[PDB]
Amino acid sequence: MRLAYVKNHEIYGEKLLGLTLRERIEKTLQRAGFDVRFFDELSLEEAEDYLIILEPVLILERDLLLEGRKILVSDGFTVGYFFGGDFRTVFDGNLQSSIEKYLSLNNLESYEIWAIKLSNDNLKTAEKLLLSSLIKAKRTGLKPAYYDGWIAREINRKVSLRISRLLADTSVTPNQITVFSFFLSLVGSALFLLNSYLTTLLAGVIIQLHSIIDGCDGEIARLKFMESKYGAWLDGVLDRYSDFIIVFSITYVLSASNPVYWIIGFLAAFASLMIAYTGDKFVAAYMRTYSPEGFAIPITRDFRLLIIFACSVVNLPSLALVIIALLGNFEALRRIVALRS
Amino acid sequence: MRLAYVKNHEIYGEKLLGLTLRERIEKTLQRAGFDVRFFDELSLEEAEDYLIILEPVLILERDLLLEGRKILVSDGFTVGYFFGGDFRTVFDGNLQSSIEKYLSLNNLESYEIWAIKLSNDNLKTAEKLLLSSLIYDGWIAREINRKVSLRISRLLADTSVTPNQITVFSFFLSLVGSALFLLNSYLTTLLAGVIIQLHSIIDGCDGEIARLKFMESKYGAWLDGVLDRYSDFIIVFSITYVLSASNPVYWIIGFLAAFASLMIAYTGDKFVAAYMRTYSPEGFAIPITRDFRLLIIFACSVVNLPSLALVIIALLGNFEALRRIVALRSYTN
Ligand SMILES: Nc1ccn([C@@H]2O[C@H](COP(=O)(O)OP(=O)(O)O)[C@@H](O)[C@H]2O)c(=O)n1
Ligand SMILES: Nc1ccn([C@@H]2O[C@H](COP(=O)(O)OP(=O)(O)O)[C@@H](O)[C@H]2O)c(=O)n1
Ligand SMILES: [Ca+2]
Ligand SMILES: [Ca+2]
Ligand SMILES: [Ca+2]
Ligand SMILES: [Ca+2]
Repeated sequence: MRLAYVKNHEIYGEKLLGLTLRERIEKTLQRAGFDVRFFDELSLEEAEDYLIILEPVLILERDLLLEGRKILVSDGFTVGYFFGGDFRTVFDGNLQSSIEKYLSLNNLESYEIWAIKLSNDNLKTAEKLLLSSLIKAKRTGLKPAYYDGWIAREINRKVSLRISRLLADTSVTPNQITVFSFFLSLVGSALFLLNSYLTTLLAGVIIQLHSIIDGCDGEIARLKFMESKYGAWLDGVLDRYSDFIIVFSITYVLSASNPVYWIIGFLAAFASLMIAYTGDKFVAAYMRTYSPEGFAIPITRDFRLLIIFACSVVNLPSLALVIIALLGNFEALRRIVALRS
Repeated sequence: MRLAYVKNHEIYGEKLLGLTLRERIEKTLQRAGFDVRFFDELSLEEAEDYLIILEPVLILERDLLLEGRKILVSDGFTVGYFFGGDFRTVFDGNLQSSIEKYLSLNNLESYEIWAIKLSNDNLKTAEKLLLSSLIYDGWIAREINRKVSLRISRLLADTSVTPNQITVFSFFLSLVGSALFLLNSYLTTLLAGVIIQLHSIIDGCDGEIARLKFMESKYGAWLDGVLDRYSDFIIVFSITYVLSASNPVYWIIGFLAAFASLMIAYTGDKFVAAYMRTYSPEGFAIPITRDFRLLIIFACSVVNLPSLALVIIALLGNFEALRRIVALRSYTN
């Protein structure tokens, strides 16, 4: 057992995006493999190692790892103390005194973690920072199946986080958002079938809306510690259905004009699925996140749906199929070659 | 460090399916996290734990785990001894005496492992058992296809052929089958179906040879799956393209059949990605895994109805995908 001692503060009682700051630090530390102990005066229990947090803080880091005794720091400011089990041999019943003693007996290195020390004034700042930590990127500490693409990170996340902020105060669950996001893709697909510029235009808009909202399910999940294995599975599986159904609807309509589009449609659908499959198969076989180091063709899902959007507003959904089919299939082949090395 | 002491025997020099029995026991124990030491007379080195194998044996178990002192047994027969580090406090330079001493000081529980004690006559028996140990397979794969592939892998074992080469070669066969479909004649459709089934069988050999010769790799596992997605797509696309000339409606059935094939694979691999365990339904599941899909294509092709295969794959495949979505709601998260 590992113990995390967190000094009580009146500000921990304030709610930030659905959860009190008290449960947030509690769950983050629990995730990190610590049994949590809130205290006013500290009585020491036996454990392998000790984490001590004296000042009120919001931890933003997601995959916190503490190996070896060190001082945890946020931008030069001490966030907490991580001592070894031998701290028991120094503790004298006074926390202030004991920390001074233990620190003098050692030379602890500083260790940077993403966190914000909390004040009565900077809670608006903490909200924005907490939201920004919800994105699938390396800076946050998350270890997903894949990281957000450029379109996702700089465009879609900007909108979805604003939506998730409003959803945080509700009882809406990630799975519900996932299903709703999937349903939106069907609305977009149905609009394509009506075969008119207006409905084609509306479809593209809704497909992009779907692309954005499909980020909210993951955001709320990470934001409220409601992540789940099934949720992760469902989120992905339905995205394959969406990609397939969207391309089918566009292909079916275009086939009325020229049957050749069946082939381009077939190739576009396959590409979309294989970009997903190559990445998820990598995770399955390597048991680590898929992430290209250098050159990669920007044809990840965030790009594919933006392309469908952009092409749809100019009434050329066929061009999106061509682009996805070409860029997508070459990217799939590229991954095969790149992984050989 | 954990040390595995294996007493030398003349039989370890014999070759079984491409590798000497000496190399096989060495590699198997290394996989299990042991440093191996072959010996005539035993001199003891310091280590966390000790594994002692006195009689010549071929280990068939794949995921051997040794936690806590035990005697390793195969059908009542002692295969080896697994002693704690405290064996150092008893060893007196004589192996027989030291083992006798340590065994009398303890009360070792027995622990069953899959293995066969080796002799000069039962090597044919060891070959069959080793081959059988190479095979989440569907019923068709396990009871039909494996029967043929193991016989092929047996011949491949004596060669320098790698798993990746078999995977790519298998992928090539699927293209030949697809090309034959495009020629639009019963004969070529019949030949196509046969090659698709041959492809299905040989697609088991890459995994067999990999496990048989300890040549498993992450990229190999990745490639094995990815190219099978390519094969499934190209086969269905090829059948659909020809059939579309008669009735364009088959484009829709083809799209649904291709999608189904890909999603049966994706749902399974995505499960592994999210749950980090093998996908395996406890009870009922619609038999439309790859071994079934390709047999259906084969069976329908010999009677010149490849269109029926698309319908069947499209129907059973999509319902199975949907079934998995609903079934997984149960015990997960
Ligand atoms: N219903 C859901 C949806 C996502 N998640 C989690 O969030 C991750 C996906 O985040 P995301 O939705 O922002 O990713 P994208 O689909 O936008 O690319 C999944 O892998 C899950 O870990 C969940 O737990 N339950
Ligand atoms: N070129 C290859 C092919 C398979 N393998 C391994 O063998 C497994 C596949 O076994 P298999 O080919 O007998 O059965 P299938 O999964 O292909 O139906 C892969 O998951 C790999 O662990 C490999 O390492 N390299
Ligand atoms: Ca999502
Ligand atoms: Ca989704
Ligand atoms: Ca294979
Ligand atoms: Ca394969």
